[PDB]
Amino acid sequence: AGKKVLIVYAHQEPKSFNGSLKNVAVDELSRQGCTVTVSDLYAMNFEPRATDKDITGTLSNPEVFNYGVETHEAYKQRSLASDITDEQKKVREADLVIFQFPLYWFSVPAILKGWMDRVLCQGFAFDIPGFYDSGLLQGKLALLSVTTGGTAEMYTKTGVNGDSRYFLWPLQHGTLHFCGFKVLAPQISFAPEIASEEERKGMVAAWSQRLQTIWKEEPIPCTAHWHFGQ
Amino acid sequence: AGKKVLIVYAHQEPKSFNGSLKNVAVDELSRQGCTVTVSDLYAMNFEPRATDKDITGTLSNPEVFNYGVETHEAYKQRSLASDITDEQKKVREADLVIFQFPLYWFSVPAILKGWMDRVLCQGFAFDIPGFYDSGLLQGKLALLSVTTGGTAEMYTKTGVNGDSRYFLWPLQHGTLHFCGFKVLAPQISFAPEIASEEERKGMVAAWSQRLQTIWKEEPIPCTAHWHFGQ
Ligand SMILES: Cc1cc2nc3c(=O)[nH]c(=O)nc-3n(C[C@H](O)[C@H](O)[C@H](O)COP(=O)(O)OP(=O)(O)OC[C@H]3O[C@@H](n4cnc5c(N)ncnc54)[C@H](O)[C@@H]3O)c2cc1C
Ligand SMILES: Cc1cc2nc3c(=O)[nH]c(=O)nc-3n(C[C@H](O)[C@H](O)[C@H](O)COP(=O)(O)OP(=O)(O)OC[C@H]3O[C@@H](n4cnc5c(N)ncnc54)[C@H](O)[C@@H]3O)c2cc1C
Ligand SMILES: COc1ccc2[nH]c(I)c(CCNC(C)=O)c2c1
Ligand SMILES: COc1ccc2[nH]c(I)c(CCNC(C)=O)c2c1
Ligand SMILES: [Cl-]
Ligand SMILES: [Cl-]
Ligand SMILES: [Zn+2]
Ligand SMILES: [Zn+2]
Repeated sequence: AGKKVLIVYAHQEPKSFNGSLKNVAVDELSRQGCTVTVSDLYAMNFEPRATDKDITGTLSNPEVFNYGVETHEAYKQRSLASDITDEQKKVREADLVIFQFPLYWFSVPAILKGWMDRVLCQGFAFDIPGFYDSGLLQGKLALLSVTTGGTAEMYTKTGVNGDSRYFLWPLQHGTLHFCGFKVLAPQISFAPEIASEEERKGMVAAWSQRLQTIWKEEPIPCTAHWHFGQ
Repeated sequence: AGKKVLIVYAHQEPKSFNGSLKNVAVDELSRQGCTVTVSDLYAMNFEPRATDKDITGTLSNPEVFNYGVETHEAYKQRSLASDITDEQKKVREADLVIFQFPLYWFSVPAILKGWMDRVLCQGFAFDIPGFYDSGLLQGKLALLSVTTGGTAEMYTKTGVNGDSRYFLWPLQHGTLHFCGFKVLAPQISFAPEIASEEERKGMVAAWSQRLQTIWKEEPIPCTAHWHFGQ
C-alpha cells in the first residue's frame, strides 16, 4: 500500500500461464492495498512500429526523418501520439513496473519491444546526459517476470542456451538501468508448458509468495559481473 | 554470383545511414551477379504482432490460444498468413540473409523483432531435433549489420554500455545460431550521426569492400566464449 504498480503484460491468451502470473500479481498487490494498472498490450492492439505517425506536429527535419530526434522534440513540445503519452503517464506515476511476458527469441515479444521503443523516448526516460544511474526514471523499480520454453538446465553456463542472466543483459542493463530504474531480481518461470500441473501451481504460488514481500527487496547490482561472472 | 541474398531492412528513412548501407549492399551484391531481394519492413508496414490472425482458417485449439503450437500446426498445414509465407519463401531460397538495422535498446527495432517472431516459426526454422547446429536453416549464412548511437569506446568491457558482443548474444546465438544459420561476423557501424562525413563515407566503404569478398568468409564460432570471452 502507499505504492503504485504498472504491469506491462504481453500475452495473447487470458487463460495462459502468463495470464495466471499477471492475475496473481494483480490479486496480491491489490490485496496489499497497492494501486495497480495493467497495460494488456495485445488487448490494446498496441502499435509496435516506430514511425512518423508517432509525431503529430511540425517535424524538426521533414527532409530526413530521424525517429530519435523527432520523438525527443515531440516529447518536449507535447506532440507525441496519445498512445505513447498514455503509457508515459502510467510509468511516471508508478513506483514499480513489472513486465510479464513469454521469452521470444531470448528477448521480449515484438509488441512489448515496441512499447520499450516508443514509450521510453529521450526527454522522458533518459537524456544525453542523464542515463544509467542518472536516468530519468530514477527512484523507480522494475522487474522482469519471464516464462520460457526451455528448461532451467538448458539455461545454465554449461547448457545449450547459456545462463539465463546472459539474455537479460539488453533488457536489464541496456534498457531498464539505462533509464534509471533500480532492477529487482528477475522472476523466471521455466518451461511451464512441459511442467506438471503441480509444478505449474507451484510456480504461480512462488510468484504470489514473492510479491508478499516485494517492497522489502533490494535491487540487483545491474553490472557485467552480475550478468556474466568473472 | 550463383548465390541468393535476402536483405531484411528496418529503417524508416531512405536517406539515412542505414539506407545507404542497404543501398550499397544491393549495389555491390547485384554487381557481383548475385540474386538480391530486400524486405523493406517499414515500407511493407510489416505486422510485428504475434496474433491469431497469423493462422488462416480454423484454429487447432480455439479455446486456449497458444501461438507457438498454432503456428507450428499452420506451417505443417500450409495455413499461415501470406505475409509470413512470403517471407519464408525468401528465406528458404536465400544463401545469405543480411539484417540491416539501427540498434534500439541493445536489440533490433520492434518491426524487425516481429519479423523474427513471426517468420522463424517451428517447422520452418527449427524443430525438436533441429536447432543450434542442426537448425533447419543450416547451410545458410546470416549477418547482422548494425548501426549504433553509442561510440565504440562506450561499447568496451569497461565502457558504460559493455562489450558490443554482450548484446549480440540473443540475436546471434539465441536466434540465428538456434535456427541453424552459420553466423558471419557482425558489421558494426558505430555512431554514424556523430561521425564526420569522411568517417561515414569511410564506414560505407568498409561495408562495400567487405561485401566484395563476403563469400570467402568463414562463420564465427557462435559460442558463449566468443561473446563473453575471458
Ligand atoms: C516466437 C516465439 C519465440 C520463442 N522464443 C523462445 C526463446 O527464445 N527461449 C525459450 O526458452 N522459449 C521461447 N519460446 C517459448 C515460450 O517462451 C513459451 O512458449 C512461453 O514462455 C510459455 O508460456 P505461456 O504462458 O505461453 O504457456 P502456456 O501454454 O499457458 O502453458 C502453461 C500451461 O499451464 C496451464 N496453466 C495456466 N495457468 C495455470 C495455473 N494458474 N496453474 C496451473 N496451470 C496453469 C496452461 O493451461 C498451460 O497448459 C518462444 C515462443 C514463441 C511463440
Ligand atoms: C528507440 C531507439 C532506441 C535506441 N537504442 C539504442 C541503443 O540501445 N544503443 C545505441 O547505441 N543506440 C541506440 N539508439 C540510437 C540508434 O542506434 C542510432 O540513432 C542509429 O543507429 C543511427 O543510424 P541512422 O541510420 O538512423 O543514422 P543517421 O541519422 O542517418 O546518421 C548518419 C548521418 O549520415 C548521413 N548519411 C546517410 N548516408 C550517408 C552516406 N552514404 N555517406 C555519408 N553520410 C551519410 C545521414 O543523413 C545522417 O546525417 C536508439 C534509437 C532509438 C530511436
Ligand atoms: C532459443 O530457444 C528457443 C527459440 C525459439 C523457440 N520457439 C519455440 I515454440 C521454443 C520452445 C521449444 N523448445 C522447448 C525446449 O520447448 C523456442 C526456444
Ligand atoms: C543503451 O543506449 C541507448 C539506449 C537508448 C537510446 N535512445 C537513443 I535516441 C540513444 C542515442 C543516445 N546517444 C548515445 C551516444 O548513446 C540511445 C542509447
Ligand atoms: Cl525445439
Ligand atoms: Cl579475399
Ligand atoms: Zn545495469
Ligand atoms: Zn551460437
